[PDB]
Amino acid sequence: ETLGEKWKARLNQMSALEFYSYKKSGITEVCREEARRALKDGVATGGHAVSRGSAKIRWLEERGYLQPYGKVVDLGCGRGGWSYYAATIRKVQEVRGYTKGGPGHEEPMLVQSYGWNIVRLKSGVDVFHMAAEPCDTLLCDIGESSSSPEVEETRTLRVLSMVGDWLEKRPGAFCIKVLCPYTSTMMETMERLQRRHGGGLVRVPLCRNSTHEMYWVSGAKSNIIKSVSTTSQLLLGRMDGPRRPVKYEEDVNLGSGTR
Ligand SMILES: Nc1ncnc2c1ncn2[C@@H]1O[C@H](CSCC[C@H](N)C(=O)O)[C@@H](O)[C@H]1O
Ligand SMILES: [Mg+2]
Repeated sequence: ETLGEKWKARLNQMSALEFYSYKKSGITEVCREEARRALKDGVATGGHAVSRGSAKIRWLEERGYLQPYGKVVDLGCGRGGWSYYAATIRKVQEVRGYTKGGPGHEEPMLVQSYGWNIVRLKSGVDVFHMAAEPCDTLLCDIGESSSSPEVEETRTLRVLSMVGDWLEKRPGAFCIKVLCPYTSTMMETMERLQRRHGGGLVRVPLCRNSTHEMYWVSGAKSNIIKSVSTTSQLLLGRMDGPRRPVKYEEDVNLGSGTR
């Protein structure tokens, strides 16, 4: 039994009050109250991010874990937070977004932050059925939390199998969400993937404590077992400590205008 699997077992045993207290304890979060009201009014020129994903992907890029450029493919774009942030980067030529958009899923949102005119967001697209294309930056944020590790592991592996066909085209940069990296099989799978495509797993502090999600980014180089184990220790430690306040930060503002 791994530490992450122990974390998942402990998480499922929490009561509602225990879980919600632990979910945001000590995590970093961007303030989106201003963004929510502006978006609901239909404001598209205020620079607001359509979701908290823009801050997530910026945290990785600002620290040099990937440098988006060329043609960017955003698989599972949802509202489009990754695509809108990717559209503001120097060497990005265009951003192609795809998302399933089902009953519980998200539909693309149309805003006019900087570089909006080089973005195409398409809804109703299941990426498991579309053919892999060559690209320069491969983005994927797919994987849905579940109570059982078996479902999370299965969902993660299906994503990685689909992503492997895109990575065979060898994009220069990638950022792939790994919902469940904490099983021995998943650690083994990532090791083979890292040997073949490089990169490494990174834990973003904006992530909630209720998910073990890590991001496979081309710029990272750390060991996979150490990366997952260190993250599992952090999540386990926050369980047995008193509730720590949320570290709030200003949300990302992406400006306005065409490129
Ligand atoms: N098979 C699939 N094909 C395409 N999109 C999928 C998918 N399974 C899940 N998704 C979508 O992937 C999205 C992951 S949420 C990520 C949102 C985005 N990173 C942002 O910054 O806003 C969800 O909205 C979900 O609808
Ligand atoms: Mg979750």
